[PDB]
Amino acid sequence: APSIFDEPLERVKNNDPEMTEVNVNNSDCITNEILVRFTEALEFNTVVKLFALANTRADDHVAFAIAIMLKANKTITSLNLDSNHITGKGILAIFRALLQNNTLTELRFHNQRHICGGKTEMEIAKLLKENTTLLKLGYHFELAGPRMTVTNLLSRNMDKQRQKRLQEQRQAQ
Ligand SMILES: [Cl-]
Ligand code: NA
Ligand code: NA
Ligand code: NA
Repeated sequence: APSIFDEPLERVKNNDPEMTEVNVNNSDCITNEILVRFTEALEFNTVVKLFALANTRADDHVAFAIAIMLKANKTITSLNLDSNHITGKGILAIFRALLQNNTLTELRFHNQRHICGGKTEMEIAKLLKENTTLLKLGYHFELAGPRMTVTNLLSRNMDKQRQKRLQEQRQAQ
């Protein structure tokens, strides 16, 4: 029973050099199994820069798969998880994976079905301390402490990566 996602999934699996994004945002036809299949196909894909699956009913199982994938994938720079069913458990799995990923620069997960809660926000801020490459975090923190801490950490990271880009440019100047 071939779905409409067969071709894009197989392009990812083939490392199609023209398949530079996977954007399945708003796909009413997609399933959690297909989302996991895309996620596993991305582990060793070296082309895709964006994985966007906003508003696809993605749940914690999809987020766990994504966390695993982020430990392998060195190519995706932007990940859109907005408007799904992911809980603090899924979000924290991803921030734990970001302890072992230095290439993702944008993560967003606005408007989940349920807020993640203050305890999760605190642990997000703690985990982010250890990652110096995330530059954009699309989430509005309910608690001010995590909110301002994360804002300061993203600024830290932006400053650090600008320093590293100048250094790299100067290196062969
Ligand atoms: Cl975890
Ligand atoms: Na694969
Ligand atoms: Na990685
Ligand atoms: Na200078």
